[PDB]
Amino acid sequence: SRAAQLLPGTWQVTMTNEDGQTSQGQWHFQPRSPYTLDIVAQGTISDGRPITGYGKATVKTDDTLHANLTYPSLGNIKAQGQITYDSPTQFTWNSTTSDGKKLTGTLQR
Ligand SMILES: CC1=N/C(=C\c2cc(F)c(O)c(F)c2)C(=O)N1C
Repeated sequence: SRAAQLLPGTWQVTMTNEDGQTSQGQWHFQPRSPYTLDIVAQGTISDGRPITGYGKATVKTDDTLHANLTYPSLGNIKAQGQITYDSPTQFTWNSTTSDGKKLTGTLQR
């Protein structure tokens, strides 16, 4: 998977959520196997809430992975979504939180 092959390391993450907030931060990827990478998440939401999270991305196809994250700094809510390749330096994030809220964003280098 080319997508999985590009992901190792640090990406700048920006998101918007359903409540009209934005977040800025990073996702750090660590490959674990040919199909899997671990994630650690750090950032801030526009209302001041700090983001501390972690999770795992699993290869689905050449350009798509499914990722589950959990966020101890956000009352342990979770997020499940797809990481899709856009370019060697950009991925897109489309997910739903465990509160049923839509949460999308981008990964950039
Ligand atoms: C920037 C950023 N926002 C993240 C998560 C996140 C952002 C939000 F705005 C949420 O409402 C929420 F539930 C999770 C994340 O992991 N990073 C790195």
